[PDB]
Amino acid sequence: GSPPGPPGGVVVRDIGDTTVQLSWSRNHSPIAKYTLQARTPPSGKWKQVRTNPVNIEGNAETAQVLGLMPWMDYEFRVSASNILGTGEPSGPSSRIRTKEAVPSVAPSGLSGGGGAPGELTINWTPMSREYQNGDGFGYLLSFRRQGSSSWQTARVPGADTQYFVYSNDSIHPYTPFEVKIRSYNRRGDGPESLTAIVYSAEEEPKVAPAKVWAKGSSSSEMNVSWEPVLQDMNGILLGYEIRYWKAGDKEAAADRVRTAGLDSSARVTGLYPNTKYHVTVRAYNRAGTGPASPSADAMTMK
Repeated sequence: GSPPGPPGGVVVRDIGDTTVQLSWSRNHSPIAKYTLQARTPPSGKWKQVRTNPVNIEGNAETAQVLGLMPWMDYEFRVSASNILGTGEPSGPSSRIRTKEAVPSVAPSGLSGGGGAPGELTINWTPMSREYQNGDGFGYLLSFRRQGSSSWQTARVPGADTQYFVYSNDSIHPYTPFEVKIRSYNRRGDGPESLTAIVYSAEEEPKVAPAKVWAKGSSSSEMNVSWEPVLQDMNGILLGYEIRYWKAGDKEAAADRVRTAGLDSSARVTGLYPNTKYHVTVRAYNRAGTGPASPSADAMTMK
C-alpha cells in the first residue's frame, strides 16, 4: 500500500529545437497519472514541463515535451501518481542538447568611425551566449556608400568579434556609409539591426595650436589656455589633448587629458605643490592626434 514506484529507463528521442519525445517504462499498483520534470545540468533546479498530451495517462509510456529552448542542455525525469499520492521520481535521463536555431536578436551598439586613411571602422556590442542559439556563431556586416544601392558584405566568425575594419584605396576621408549588422550561426542568419550611418576615417590633425598659456591657480591646480587650431573646410577636429609633466621628468611619461568641443582652455587638477610643470596641447579627432604645440610652463603655488 505504498505510493507507486518510479518508472525507469527514461530516454529521449526526436530531439527538436524546442521539443523532445520522452519514453519510459514500469509495476503492480495502478497508476493514474505520470508527471514530468526537466532541469538544465549541472546546477539547474528541476522544473515542470508542458507535455503533449497535456495529461499523461497511467497506461502511457511516452510523451512529447514542449516549450524547451534551442541549443540547451536538459535532463528529464518522471514520477507516478495514484490514489496513494506520488512516489519518488525516476533517475534522470542521460543529458541531451536541443537542436540549434538561428539567433533571435540583432546585435546592439552598432557604430563606428575613425581609423587610418582609406579605412571604414565599424563597432558593435558582442552578443552573450544566451542569445547565440547554436555553435559556429558570427556576425554579418553589410555596408554601402550612403546614396548607393548595392551592398558589400563581410562575414566574421566568433561571438567575441566586436569590430571590423575595411580598407580600400577608393575610400576618401570622412565618407558616409550606411551600415547594418546581423548575427548568424551554423543554423542560419538572425534578424538585422537598424541601419546606422558610419563615417570612414577622417584625416588626422596636421597642425599644432600656435600658443599655450599655463598658470598655477593654487597648490594643486593649473589653468591652461591655447590658441585654437583653425579648421579649414574638410578638416575634422573633436577637441584637444593636453599633456603635462614635472620639470625633470621625461616628456614621454606625461599625463594626458582631453577636452571635447570648441573650448580653448581647461583646468588641470591633482598636481603637486610648489612644482614646475611643462604643458603641451595638440588637436585630435577619431583618426588620432596632431603635432604638439610649443611647450608652456607653469608653477603650482606653495
